[PDB]
Amino acid sequence: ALSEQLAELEKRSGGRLGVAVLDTATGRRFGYRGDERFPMCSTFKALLAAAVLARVDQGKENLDRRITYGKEDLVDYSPVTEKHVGDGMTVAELCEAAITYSDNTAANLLLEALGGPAALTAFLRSIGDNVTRLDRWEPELNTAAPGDPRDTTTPAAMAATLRTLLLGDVLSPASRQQLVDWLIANKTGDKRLRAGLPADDRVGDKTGTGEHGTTNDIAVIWPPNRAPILVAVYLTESQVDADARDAVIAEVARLVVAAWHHH
Repeated sequence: ALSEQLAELEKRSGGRLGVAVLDTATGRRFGYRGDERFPMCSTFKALLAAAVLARVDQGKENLDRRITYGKEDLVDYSPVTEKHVGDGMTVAELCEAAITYSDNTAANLLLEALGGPAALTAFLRSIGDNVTRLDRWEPELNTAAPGDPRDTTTPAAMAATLRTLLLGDVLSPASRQQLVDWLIANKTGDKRLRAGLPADDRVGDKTGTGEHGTTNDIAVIWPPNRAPILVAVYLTESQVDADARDAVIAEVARLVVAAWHHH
C-alpha cells in the first residue's frame, strides 16, 4: 500500500522522506514518518504570514505599513525585495514575496515585525502546535544538519497547524482568504506537489529548500467543489540531484492521489 510505495520511493531518494495527509472532508489522515522532525526551510513562511495576519486582526499591525531597507538587509535569494530597496515594500507585499517566491529578506523583515523566531514559536504554541519550532533567521535556518531539532516541524504537526490556520477560527475570514490567496499564487512549486496533482485541482502550496539535500512542499488542495486536503512532504539527506529531489515530491503527490481512496 501507500506506505510501502513511499518506502520504495524513499530508498531511491537516498534520504529521509516524511509525508502527512489530512483530509478535512472527514478528518481521515495518513502519516509516513509523520512524527519525525524535519527541517522546515522556507515552509515556515506560511506560518510566519499567518502570525503577521493574526497581529493585523488584533490591530497591532497594518498590511499597508511600508518597511524600508537597504542592500545591507538583503539575504541571498531575495528575488522580489532586491528590486525594491529604493521604495521599500508593504507588510502585505512582503508576505506575498515570502510565500510565493521564498524571498529570504521578506521573511527576515517579517520576523523582525513579529519579534523574531521566538515570537513565531510562541504564536504556534498559542494555537496548539507544541512541536514546530523556529530558532534561527534566514539563511541559517536552512542548514538542515542531521540530528538538529532547530527550525523543524513534523509532517503531521505542520498539516494540523495548516488546518487550524486556514480553516479554523485563529484568523479572521479575510486573513484566512488572504493566506489562501498567497499560497494559491505560489511560483516556486511547479516541479513539486503540483506536478503530481490532477489538473482540475486548485492548489496552494509553500516549498522549502535547504542544505543536506532538503526539498519540501506543503499544500492545501481543493478538488472540484470538495472540502480541501492538506499534504505536507519533507525530504532531507537526499543523495540525488535537485531535479530528482523535485521529482520525489511530485511522485509523492501522484502516489497520494492514487491511494487516497483507501480507507
